[PDB]
Amino acid sequence: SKMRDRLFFLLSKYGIRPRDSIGQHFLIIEDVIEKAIETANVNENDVILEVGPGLGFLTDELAKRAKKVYTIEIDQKIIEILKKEYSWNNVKIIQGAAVRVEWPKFNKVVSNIPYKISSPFTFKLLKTDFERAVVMYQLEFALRMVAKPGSRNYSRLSLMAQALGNVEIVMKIGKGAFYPRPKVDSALVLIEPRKDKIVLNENLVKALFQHRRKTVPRALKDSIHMLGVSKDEIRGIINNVPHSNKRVFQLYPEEVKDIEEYLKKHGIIS
Repeated sequence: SKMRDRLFFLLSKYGIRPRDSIGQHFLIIEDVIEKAIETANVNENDVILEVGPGLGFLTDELAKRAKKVYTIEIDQKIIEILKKEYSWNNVKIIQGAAVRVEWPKFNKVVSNIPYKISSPFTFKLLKTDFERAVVMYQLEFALRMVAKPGSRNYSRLSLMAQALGNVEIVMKIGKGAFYPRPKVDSALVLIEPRKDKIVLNENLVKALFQHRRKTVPRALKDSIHMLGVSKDEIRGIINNVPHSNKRVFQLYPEEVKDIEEYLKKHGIIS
């Protein structure tokens, strides 16, 4: 309520509307912010990466707890409002689409991931030096991140989220803690990066996961006529591929790597 007239006061003070994009809903509750920070263990030493600061509500609490905070927004007026309404020594505003701009060093992330970029973002993040990330996706996206191989909703994301990270869903987050109210719930996600990251070939993984319901022969066979490669040059080679029996939505990162070393050896990916 206090943080919510405090949302409206800025919206009216600056003449901006509920939603610029239909993929943006500000977090507007303090102990979700506090619990996001407490989950991250932000200390005086840390260097933070928020995405989409909105009206500075979560940036405030990060800024008063850490050494340094980098924070990205793409709307030039939002920046103007984070600069006028706040008096930070340590916060560093960056203008851009956070998927395209080059990121700083940071040991941690504490963010509310706008949904329009939940998947580009997460991919970039999982391939970075960070000891901890505490991100707020939607409940569906968060569940896709933690889906188990074989299970219906296993995707390119769930694989690389398993290959390269550990993923608590810390708690569900009521649609009530945002404005405008979202149609659906959100979730809080912890991401420590994996000790033994299983490093995979990207072009392979997309190819396999372009049609993830296909068996890995069919998935490999259909992809490479597309590349420009003759099917005749490749009939024999693929047909001794490991786990040719699996469909792609049933693959462990351990099993994609086996396919990697095989195609590379037998001379396809390289």
